Amino acid sequence: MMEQVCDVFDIYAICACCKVESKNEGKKNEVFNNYTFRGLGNKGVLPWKCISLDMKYFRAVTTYVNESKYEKLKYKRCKYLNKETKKLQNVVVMGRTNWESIPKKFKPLSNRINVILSRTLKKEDFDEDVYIINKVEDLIVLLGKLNYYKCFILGGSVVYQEFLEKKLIKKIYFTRINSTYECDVFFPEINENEYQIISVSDVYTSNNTTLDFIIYKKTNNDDEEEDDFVYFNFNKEKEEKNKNSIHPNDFQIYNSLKYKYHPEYQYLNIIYDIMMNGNKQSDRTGVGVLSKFGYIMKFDLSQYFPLLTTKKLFLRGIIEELLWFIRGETNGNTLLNKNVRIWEANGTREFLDNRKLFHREVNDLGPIYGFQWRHFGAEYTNMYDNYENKGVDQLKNIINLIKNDPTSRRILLCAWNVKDLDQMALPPCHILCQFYVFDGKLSCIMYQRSCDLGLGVPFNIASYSIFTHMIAQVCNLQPAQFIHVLGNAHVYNNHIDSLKIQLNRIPYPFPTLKLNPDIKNIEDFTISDFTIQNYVHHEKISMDMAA
Amino acid sequence: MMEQVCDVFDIYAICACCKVESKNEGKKNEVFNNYTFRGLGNKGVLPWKCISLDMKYFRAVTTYVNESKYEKLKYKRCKYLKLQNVVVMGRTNWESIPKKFKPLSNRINVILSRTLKKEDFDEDVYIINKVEDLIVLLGKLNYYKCFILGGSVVYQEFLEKKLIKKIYFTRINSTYECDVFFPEINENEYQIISVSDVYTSNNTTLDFIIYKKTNNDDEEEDDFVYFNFNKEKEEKNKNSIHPNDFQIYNSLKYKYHPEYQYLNIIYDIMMNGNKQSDRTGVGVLSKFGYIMKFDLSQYFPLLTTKKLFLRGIIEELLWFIRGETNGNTLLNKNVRIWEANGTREFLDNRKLFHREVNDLGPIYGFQWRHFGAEYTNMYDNYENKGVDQLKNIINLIKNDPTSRRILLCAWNVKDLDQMALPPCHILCQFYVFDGKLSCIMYQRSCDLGLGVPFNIASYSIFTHMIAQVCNLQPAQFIHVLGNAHVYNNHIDSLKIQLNRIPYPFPTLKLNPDIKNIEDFTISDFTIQNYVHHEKISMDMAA
Ligand SMILES: NC(=O)C1=CN([C@@H]2O[C@H](COP(=O)(O)OP(=O)(O)OC[C@H]3O[C@@H](n4cnc5c(N)ncnc54)[C@H](OP(=O)(O)O)[C@@H]3O)[C@@H](O)[C@H]2O)C=CC1
Ligand SMILES: NC(=O)C1=CN([C@@H]2O[C@H](COP(=O)(O)OP(=O)(O)OC[C@H]3O[C@@H](n4cnc5c(N)ncnc54)[C@H](OP(=O)(O)O)[C@@H]3O)[C@@H](O)[C@H]2O)C=CC1
Ligand SMILES: O=c1ccn([C@H]2C[C@H](O)[C@@H](COP(=O)(O)O)O2)c(=O)[nH]1
Ligand SMILES: O=c1ccn([C@H]2C[C@H](O)[C@@H](COP(=O)(O)O)O2)c(=O)[nH]1
Ligand SMILES: CCc1nc(N)nc(N)c1-c1ccc(Cl)cc1
Ligand SMILES: CCc1nc(N)nc(N)c1-c1ccc(Cl)cc1
Repeated sequence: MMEQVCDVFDIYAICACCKVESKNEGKKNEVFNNYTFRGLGNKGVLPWKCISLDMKYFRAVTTYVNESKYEKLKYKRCKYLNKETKKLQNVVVMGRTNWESIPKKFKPLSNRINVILSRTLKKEDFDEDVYIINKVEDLIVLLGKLNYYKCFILGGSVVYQEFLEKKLIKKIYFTRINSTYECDVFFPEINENEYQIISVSDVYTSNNTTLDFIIYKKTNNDDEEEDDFVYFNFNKEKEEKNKNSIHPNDFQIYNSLKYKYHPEYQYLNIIYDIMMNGNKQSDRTGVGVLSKFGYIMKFDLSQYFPLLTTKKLFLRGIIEELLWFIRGETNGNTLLNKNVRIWEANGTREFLDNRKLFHREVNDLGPIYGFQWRHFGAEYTNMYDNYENKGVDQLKNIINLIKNDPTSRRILLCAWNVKDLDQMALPPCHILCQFYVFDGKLSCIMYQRSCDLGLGVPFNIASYSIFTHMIAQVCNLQPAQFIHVLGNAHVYNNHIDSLKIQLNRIPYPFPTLKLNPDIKNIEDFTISDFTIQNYVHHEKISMDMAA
Repeated sequence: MMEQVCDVFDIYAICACCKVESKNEGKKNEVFNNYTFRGLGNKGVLPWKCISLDMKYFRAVTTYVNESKYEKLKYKRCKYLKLQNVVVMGRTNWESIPKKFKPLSNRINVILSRTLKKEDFDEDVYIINKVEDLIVLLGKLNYYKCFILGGSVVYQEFLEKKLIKKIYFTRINSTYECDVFFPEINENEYQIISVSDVYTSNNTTLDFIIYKKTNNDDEEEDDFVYFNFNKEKEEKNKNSIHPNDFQIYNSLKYKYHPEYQYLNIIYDIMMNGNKQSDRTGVGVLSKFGYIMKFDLSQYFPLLTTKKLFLRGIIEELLWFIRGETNGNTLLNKNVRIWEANGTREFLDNRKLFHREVNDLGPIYGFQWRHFGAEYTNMYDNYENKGVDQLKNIINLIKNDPTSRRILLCAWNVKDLDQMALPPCHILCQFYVFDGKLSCIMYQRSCDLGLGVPFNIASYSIFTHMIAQVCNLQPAQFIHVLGNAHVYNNHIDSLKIQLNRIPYPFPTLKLNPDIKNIEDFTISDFTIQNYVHHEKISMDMAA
């Protein structure tokens, strides 16, 4: 073989990039890609004030060392140099401009061997314990003479540019700051053919912005308790049911990722599990699906708003549906007048007649969600009736229980009214919501009996995450977790090709949801009280590509 | 000497033991322990006809080899004195193996004996005269691992001479006639390191456990550490629960036994649960949202780390099916599950001043058979009133098996205040695929210590019942927990329970003649081969 310099001396690059203030030349239908995150700095300093989580991450990565692994690292390097043979520390290299941006109390960077690249400055110009080098090659010379774990290139742009340039980077620890700031310096555009993403972290919120961490890798080129594992799997199937009908070769990017910790993967992995292990069934006359039974997803609303990023989604419609529910409405015309067609097909003359609702007016969806939420138990008449003080106002009741009896285990909202089922345009999919309160934080579990993974679920996750935010707010609580329990989870065969494409896309840090803070009652929300900020997503996809 | 013979030459023991019958009692024991499983053979052959899974397991283990790991041992071995494994058995044992299957293929067969014509068999079939002579035969061969296949006499000698590093023990959870037994294993000398998943093979459940002698690439490895840079150092309640008390639990490497889905939740709630003085002043540790799945086709999930009785919960189930709400019916059968919820004082505090004692209101049974009807009293005739959900789900399962609307719901929002108390088991949803029925039950409130164990058994039984009257085979029972909690008063008992190793699960047998959900009677249910640890009082309050 022919050892590569970056491999022998373990040279890595670590950075943090925000989005750049681009000029809206006429289309807000912005096209997003990895290059969306490229802002490095502005006016000699970072573009942002303080994002402490990234600092913590930066410090942890650049200071972490594994002494037990060094003995191996040393041998490799000496062998490479043909020179067969104080806590261990990592080396950090940075441009002069980067060095000058660091506050005096933080330089030199603690527990790290600091190296600075410069031409205009010499060792005499520095009081600190640091190594000065005037050219990339000197670093390689220095590294061959030092005892260190790993080497991290900290920037700036010029420094990144030349290192990536000479392919002296083994991996790029890239922090994606999902917010926009003014920038004058940028990270070099990464050659998609020279570097591939191999891992994505969980998403977090720090100093009013979400962010995640991804890793780019450079293109290709007791043991007795380990056998017990092999024995215990003596009775496993070599393959997966639909493997031959799906072909893993199609999920190259998806399978090539080592660490998939981004929350969106809970959704993506379920899609994958169903495609590979789902049972073939025939739900509605003709149409076919792949199905599984029993899944659970958890989204941390305090850290992000889980709006899928591997495809484009709009929320105006589902928000109006939600306000429609809250108003206790069952009149489909209200949504149609706002150009929301979610329920249009379930309210036609033909659809109603086939549900045996011959005496139901067009678009009168019957005692569905809204009616059940505000009047469960009342006798449904028509969509124009005034059901004031009729039935059980569940909504009002759960809000009251959350405010005065937070530890109660009976805080549930249920739409599955067994008596009214046949009067509904169709039985509800979202059976119930149960709330949980701890230390001023509100969590919600929603049980879905039937789940269309390809089309519905994406919207369903958003609907209830927003609802949890709304309920938390009017009860003076902070949103915590939104827990989605899936009963019959299916993938329509018509969606397969589209989901294959989606599964090979890498998620972007999630966006955030902002609610007008003045709203103190669940019934006072209007469409303009909701704001989805920093939504970065891939190209929209039609689940079924029929034409 | 830091390590001895067994560790040096890697000598393992592999066996399969069934339970033994006694001319004293039938199939019901009083006390159970690891020695419960000790049946090795009967009249020169195995106690049982055929258990193909154990045969498959035995074969897979005795033949498996990892050549890229050999020299690691070879080095250590010599530094003391197609790669295959070595198998040692007694003559009597060798005599039982059939001709066509003898000698054991792909393995180095050795026969410990005293009177064997070493010239009557090929040289590929080694023979030793004494236990301590095997160490000599190993120092000359190229083998990966050495497996002692018995028999009883052989095991005994090897165990006494402490030449056993590990014991791959198959627990056959059924009884047979035996005349030979496995030597009682000294717990002080050996400890269970791993327990597999539970299986059913040839009409018996069994699992595999591993005994261990008490000794008393990197690229993405660092990346793993970086992604955990924000993870909490210690566990929320470490100090209060003290993980050191769970030595056995923590000492187990592989915990694949289904009972661990339950046990792990207990552990997770203890270690990470949120302290909440929820109700009555009584404290609890709570978490939100868990899911357990049990394979009813392979076993009945009746907890074995403690003793559980089922007559009570079966009668409750039949009571639900009859659509009853009369607490007295149960009390007169000494089923007191609902007694506290039906007293004058409890009803009055529920504001049910006009409700008769033990008249629980429109609860489970009423909703199951009459959802929507107007509840009057527990004695009224409700025939043809309200929606009969039970009848409907059964018809849906039979006539429209792929329906995604097969739900049985007890949470009738309109009747909640009229019930002695709102249902904990909100609903059941069914799934039918390839002649198999699965069930999901969503529980809003879960008392991990007392309730959940019974809840699991209760709905597993119900799944079997529905499946049978629909001519389907039961598949999975899926348990979804909402507010999952451990009462503080149960903590010490659960600590004890968490350190007990599960036994292979029992099986449930229903009278096969019952084909209508309403025709079941208490005598139609039987639990078989229930092996369990001694009962535990969750509330140790004397
Ligand atoms: N968010 C993030 O992850 C990062 C943000 N930044 C930001 O970007 C800005 C700095 O980036 P940038 O302007 O490109 O400056 P750099 O930090 O990259 O420094 C460039 C300078 O360093 C020296 N240098 C670089 N290469 C060599 C070489 N081969 N030989 C000798 N000397 C060399 C020279 O200094 P000299 O003049 O002495 O000759 C040169 O002018 C700051 O605003 C900073 O806050 C930077 C890195 C990461
Ligand atoms: N379920 C399971 O996992 C197992 C079941 N079994 C069952 O148990 C029965 C066999 O056990 P068992 O009756 O004890 O007979 P064994 O298989 O243990 O063989 C005993 C005989 O082997 C030779 N032998 C054993 N130890 C020594 C020694 N130290 N030195 C010299 N020779 C030795 C002697 O034969 P010789 O007469 O030539 O002197 C001795 O009489 C069978 O019915 C079999 O099916 C056995 C093992 C495992
Ligand atoms: O909010 C919703 C509403 C519907 N569906 C899907 C699930 C099923 O694919 C179909 C409804 O069919 P039934 O389960 O009612 O048969 O719509 C969702 O995923 N989310
Ligand atoms: O079948 C049952 C019935 C009750 N409980 C428990 C859960 C709660 O600890 C208590 C009911 O109290 P509330 O959740 O209603 O407050 O009983 C179970 O675990 N299983
Ligand atoms: C804490 C910011 C930060 N986060 C990440 N992920 N990478 C980096 N390279 C830096 C960084 C930028 C400039 C200097 Cl001068 C030092 C470090
Ligand atoms: C397949 C039975 C089996 N299963 C297990 N788990 N262990 C064993 N030691 C044997 C066994 C019994 C008698 C002979 Cl002669 C050979 C092997």
